[PDB]
Amino acid sequence: MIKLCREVWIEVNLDAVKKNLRAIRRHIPHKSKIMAVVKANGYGHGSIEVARHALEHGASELAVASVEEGIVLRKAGITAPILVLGFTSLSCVKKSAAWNITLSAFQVDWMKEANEILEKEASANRLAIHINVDTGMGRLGVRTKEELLEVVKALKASKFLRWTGIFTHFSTADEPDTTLTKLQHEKFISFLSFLKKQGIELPTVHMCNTAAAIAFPEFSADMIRLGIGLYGLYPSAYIKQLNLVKLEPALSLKARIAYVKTMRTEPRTVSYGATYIAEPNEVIATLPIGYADGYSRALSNRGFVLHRGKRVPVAGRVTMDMIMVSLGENGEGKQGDEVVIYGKQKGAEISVDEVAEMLNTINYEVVSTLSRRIPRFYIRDGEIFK
Amino acid sequence: MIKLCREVWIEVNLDAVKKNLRAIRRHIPHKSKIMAVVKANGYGHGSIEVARHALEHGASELAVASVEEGIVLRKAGITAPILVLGFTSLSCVKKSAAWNITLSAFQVDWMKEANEILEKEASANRLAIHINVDTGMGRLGVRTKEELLEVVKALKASKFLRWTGIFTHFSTADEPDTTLTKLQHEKFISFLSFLKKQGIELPTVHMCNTAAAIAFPEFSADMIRLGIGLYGLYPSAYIKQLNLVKLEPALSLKARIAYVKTMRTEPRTVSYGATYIAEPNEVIATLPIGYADGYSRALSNRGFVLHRGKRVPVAGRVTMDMIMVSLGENGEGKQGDEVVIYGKQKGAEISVDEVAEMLNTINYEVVSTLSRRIPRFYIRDGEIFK
Ligand SMILES: *Cc1c(COP(=O)(O)O)cnc(C)c1O
Ligand SMILES: *Cc1c(COP(=O)(O)O)cnc(C)c1O
Ligand SMILES: [Cl-]
Ligand SMILES: [Cl-]
Ligand SMILES: [Mg+2]
Ligand SMILES: [Mg+2]
Ligand SMILES: [Mg+2]
Repeated sequence: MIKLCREVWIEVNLDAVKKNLRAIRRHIPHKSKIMAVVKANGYGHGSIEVARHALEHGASELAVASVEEGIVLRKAGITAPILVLGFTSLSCVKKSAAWNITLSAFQVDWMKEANEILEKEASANRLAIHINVDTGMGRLGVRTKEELLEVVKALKASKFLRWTGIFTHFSTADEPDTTLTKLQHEKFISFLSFLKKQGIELPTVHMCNTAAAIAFPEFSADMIRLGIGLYGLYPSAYIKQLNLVKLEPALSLKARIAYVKTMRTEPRTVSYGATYIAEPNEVIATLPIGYADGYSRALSNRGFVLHRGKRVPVAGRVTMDMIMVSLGENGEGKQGDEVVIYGKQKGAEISVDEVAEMLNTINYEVVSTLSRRIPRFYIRDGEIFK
Repeated sequence: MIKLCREVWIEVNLDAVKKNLRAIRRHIPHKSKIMAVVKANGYGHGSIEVARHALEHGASELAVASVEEGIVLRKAGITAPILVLGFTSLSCVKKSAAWNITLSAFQVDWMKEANEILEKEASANRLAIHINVDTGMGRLGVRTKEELLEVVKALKASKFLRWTGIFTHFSTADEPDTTLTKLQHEKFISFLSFLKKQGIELPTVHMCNTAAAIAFPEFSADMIRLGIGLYGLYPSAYIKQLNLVKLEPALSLKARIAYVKTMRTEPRTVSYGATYIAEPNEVIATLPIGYADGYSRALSNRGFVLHRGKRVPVAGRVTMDMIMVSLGENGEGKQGDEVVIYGKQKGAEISVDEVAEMLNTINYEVVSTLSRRIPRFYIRDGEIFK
């Protein structure tokens, strides 16, 4: 059984991750590759072990937010292609080439200056580059056909750079009204056919996120980018309710009860602000998780955890490192009992989606804000490690 | 200047931290020591460098959330007392004793069992213990004077344990109604008096947090626990309004613009959900911070950042790693320009307190949820380092 000083931990089930990959693989066209998106520390699941498992069970490339995230994976021994999705400063062009990291760019000047850096160097390898086409997300990427062609010509003329992909991003593919998504797809195809008409051969084309891979598998082209779905979470209720792919949540968040007491004596005030007053016979359990772990303070007097298969409420405010929950007047319970904060216990469940609804946010945020001070354990073939 | 691949960072001004410690030292009784509270990675500031600086400029001891947090500080070469404020499992008693980490406890059985473990392992070090008295926070601690007396006796009969402190925590010391705080104080003093009448000599007594230290310096006893104030942030508007001590905020959060564009062509939708539509001559700047950094998704179409001394609004939804802001029609801004996300720029300021207000939370949560993937730089004697 796990031995911790501070008894709060994450369990990431890699069997579930395998099934999720397999479910998406079985759904999109046979020829289409999967790029596993493991940015923000694997959406809080741990980038390294999730990347490793994915590359073994259906994924061939990885995506991250930064060169630094890519370097973490390289240091763990991962050799698969790694794409940086955001902007990389020219000060890191040399480093990205040394570490065989693929960068996103979309500007003539960036291609030319990056090529110039490498030229000046004893550079025995070309830096791989994907071009980002902005078809409506309005975040990064080139937005016109004429500028796309100039960027492609600059990249091709840059002998120390190598074009290995071209992509766009869907901003509303998880929504019931598909009008903007169809316009984005049409625009992306039109830019690509424009390049082909110039005599240009296209590298790897990718455009789908989890939502579009599920709702528009016909858009999978050479490769999709599997994010939220890898972790067994749906990009929106609408996509989940389409019932096209069965995903299993990989993450659970657990703790052990640190102390249990009956509130016999006065004051029966609980936690900061004394916003909660216990009954004389009420049992309060203290748990070693708080808002610095990523357990939102807005769950003060609102959240629930699972203990012995039942939902028990957060009592009073969430503090930085601890919460208190009521086991009721008696609330049978002992120091050391296991509680589930996110996940399943007996027949009961508090899903990350339910937590996100309560907080008016999305499951993406709930998992990707889990602090690195919570240790992560991994389940593979029904056994636990790491 | 700073060179990053992903151009987002934190600056922690240790000159301000020094000035904050000095203002509390000058306010509380000369004889009272200061325990600097550096759990949760130094309230997201970085525990090591804040602890080192505090100990050079007035603090005598440190507090953390867990043994693991205390061990990080020992490994940094720190020799000062380190108290674990929360519950430590008996599985870590051996380890805590070896690293000279002080644990809080408050139950007879825990004391007796911890002593037995250390006996059985022929521990070359005694374990330092503080006793937590729960006088109304309802989180951890012993709640009756009779119970307290049995805990003390058990600790004292435990030759492998060493009593070095006794404390309580105020749940409402930062509020205008002082009734609860005065009742806690009175109860604490009554419990301590009970022990003395038994002839017990008291170790180091501490009860004040930042709030009580400012509003009730006469309760400073042998030592206070300086947390939020160390970082130049007040525990509540009310305490700040008392105007008794001058604190300077130590943390700022900055980025450089990753890309700038005029939204000449359609569609002019920005970010997920297409919740924002730009004008044809409107300038949109993209920044490498997002909600997995701890920049709340609830700032979507609401937050502000500083660019060239002026507030510019978040446009559309916050994404996992990036945000977009509007520089307005024909607005001036270039890739590489520095933006301040939390802090000051030219005449302007977006304080952590103002962000916390926007989000209906408190400054403690805003700073302590800043992801460790943001690098921290430190300013000391006016110059940067890491
Ligand atoms: C984060 C991200 C993804 C993965 O998206 P999911 O919605 O999680 O599947 C794909 N593409 C881009 C450009 C991203 O930023
Ligand atoms: C975190 C903490 C402190 C520091 O409190 P501030 O409000 O930040 O000054 C003091 N005491 C205890 C018991 C704590 O957990
Ligand atoms: Cl993008
Ligand atoms: Cl407490
Ligand atoms: Mg973190
Ligand atoms: Mg004075
Ligand atoms: Mg948060």
